[PDB]
Amino acid sequence: PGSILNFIIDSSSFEKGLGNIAIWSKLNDPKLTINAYLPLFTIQELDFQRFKRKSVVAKRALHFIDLLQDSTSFKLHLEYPELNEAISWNETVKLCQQNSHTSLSQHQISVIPIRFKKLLKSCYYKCHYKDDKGWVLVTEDDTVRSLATQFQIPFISVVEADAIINACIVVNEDFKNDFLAPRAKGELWT
Repeated sequence: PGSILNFIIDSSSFEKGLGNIAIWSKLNDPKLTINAYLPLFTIQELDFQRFKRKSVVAKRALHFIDLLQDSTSFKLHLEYPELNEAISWNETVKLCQQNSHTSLSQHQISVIPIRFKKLLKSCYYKCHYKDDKGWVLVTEDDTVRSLATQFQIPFISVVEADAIINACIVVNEDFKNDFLAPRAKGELWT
């Protein structure tokens, strides 16, 4: 029948799960397609981690993303930087207010850091804004996970995305150490 996974990949998923993503990028399955969407947030936050926090994994992640060419299954898509600017914040905020029974105040919305607002707009754009359906944010950051729940953005972790991909090929409701790509490390139920 042919399965198709639509993932929005966070900055922290690259930092903690670069090894997992590099393994997905080489998948050659005709009955599996992974569309990896990298919002402006992902590149900007990896750049911040690299230059401001001096992260060696953020640099490795940026070099990998820069070289990465599409596979039979793995399709990379980087969000055009100006596209994020055209997404409405007022429309993005409706997801938090309207259908969310547990909501945030008008002030709690305004204090959300600029970078997370950009990530939320990309998530609203792919998940709620109206083949290219079932967009799920792949994240390893808890402050991102709380905001995704508030704004009704479906999300999964790298180990969860791994077991989903693994099934498609599940239900969940020291020089040598530094050389290997970081691998994500919870437990899934079947």
